Amino acid sequence: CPLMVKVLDAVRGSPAINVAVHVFRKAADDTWEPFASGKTSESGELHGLTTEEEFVEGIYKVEIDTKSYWKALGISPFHEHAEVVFTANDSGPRRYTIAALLSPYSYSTTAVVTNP
Amino acid sequence: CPLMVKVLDAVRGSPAINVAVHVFRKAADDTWEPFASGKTSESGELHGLTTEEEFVEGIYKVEIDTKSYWKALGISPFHEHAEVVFTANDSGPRRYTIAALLSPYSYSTTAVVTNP
Amino acid sequence: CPLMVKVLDAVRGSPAINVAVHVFRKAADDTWEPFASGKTSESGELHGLTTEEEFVEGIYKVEIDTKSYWKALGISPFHEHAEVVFTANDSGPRRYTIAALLSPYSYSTTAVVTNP
Amino acid sequence: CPLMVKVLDAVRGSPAINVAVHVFRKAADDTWEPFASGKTSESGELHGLTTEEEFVEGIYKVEIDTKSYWKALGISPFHEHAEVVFTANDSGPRRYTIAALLSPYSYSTTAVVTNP
Ligand SMILES: Cc1ccc(C)c(OCCCC(C)(C)C(=O)O)c1
Ligand SMILES: Cc1ccc(C)c(OCCCC(C)(C)C(=O)O)c1
Ligand code: NA
Ligand code: NA
Repeated sequence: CPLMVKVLDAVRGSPAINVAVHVFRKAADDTWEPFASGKTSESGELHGLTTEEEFVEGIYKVEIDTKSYWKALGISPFHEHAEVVFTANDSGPRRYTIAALLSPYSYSTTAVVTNP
Repeated sequence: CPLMVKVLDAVRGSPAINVAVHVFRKAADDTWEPFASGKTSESGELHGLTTEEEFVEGIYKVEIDTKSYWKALGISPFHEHAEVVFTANDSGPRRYTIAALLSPYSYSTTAVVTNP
Repeated sequence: CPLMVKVLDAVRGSPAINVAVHVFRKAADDTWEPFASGKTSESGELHGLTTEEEFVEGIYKVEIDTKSYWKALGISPFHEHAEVVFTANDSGPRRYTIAALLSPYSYSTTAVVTNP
Repeated sequence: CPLMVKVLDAVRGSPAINVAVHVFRKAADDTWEPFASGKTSESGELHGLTTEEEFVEGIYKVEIDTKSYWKALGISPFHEHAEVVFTANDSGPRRYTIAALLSPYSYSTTAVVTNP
């Protein structure tokens, strides 16, 4: 699994379950092309977005749909979503974990990048 | 001031100085139109972005050019830039402070929304 | 002002108002001795804690009574309190800002250390 | 595993490896008694601190030795350590994950609490 996303909830002290995630890759014409999407499991984790073959060099945007997550829980949050934009695989294939920690008026993100 | 941006550096323990910040407003056709921009001051702050009359309800995106910031300090960064995407809502308090805390592989953002 | 504390609320998107803050200095016998304390203002800030003459090099601990803060808002919190433990060093810049961002199961803190 | 600790590094985009962790439990006399300690693995994780039997009701302090971690990498950090202080197992046994994200002048912590 070359790209994985994990999301925690800072209000409940739990995984953030059923969070929609959309990944885009910047195209030659500088627009964002849809690349992969899915939703986090009971453990807050989203596996299986892509494959080593398809996950080529590029600029990627991981959009985490925080608003829909909070509204589904009955909360009115500040942000529309949380974005993480980065160049990937520029020095050969790596494995990326994108982690986010959510609050209604705040979020944090970090990346773990490892070499297989 | 209806909209203020403040950026801090978690590696140096300082304001993030001379960081470029672009604000966009979402247009009816869902494209992002330029709205305001500037560079953070010696205190990491960017004031004067807009006025009450110009800052109407809507979806806004604040793009912080973190990559240039780190490169100017000789640090290899992960992100292309940081985004903060939010709805401005007249019901709520009048003044928005968007704060961001920068690290090379991570970032945190929060909103401080208050009445004078 | 050589030492300032600022506290924000990630659930409400506001300053954290009326939060008790205790500062301790580490004594030669490794116990923590009271040094200064106060309550955050309506802007989430606590000024006037100490003076240049009193704030000598050493190890300090800033305790923020997060549990009382959340309970006063009717929110069930995880932590007993938040701590920030650091060395004051005269080599470095003169002014220390300790900032904390509070959620019920999480918190973030950073230091902004600058010269006037 | 009723108590686990995970630590990431925001500068390197990696697990924080070989981080010393000390856990204390508040005693009847209000002093902090040593409870368990260990260090994070190659994956940034610390398992095996305690057992369901020994991990009784109490106020616990998880001290993460961030200074020793950064100094071992040649960096002079701001904080002495990162503390997480909380009441545990007050409503029966739970499983706690304590996560931290480290930068030289900043850290973040969150907790995941689950019911077995
Ligand atoms: C303290 C903090 C700040 C910011 C973020 C994004 C955090 O993310 C959760 C990391 C979870 C992890 C370690 C990847 C895991 O579950 O194995 C944590
Ligand atoms: C601990 C932490 C984590 C993440 C962020 C974004 C933080 O914001 C900095 C707040 C600075 C403030 C209060 C807006 C000011 O200087 O006026 C703080
Ligand atoms: Na290349
Ligand atoms: Na009980």
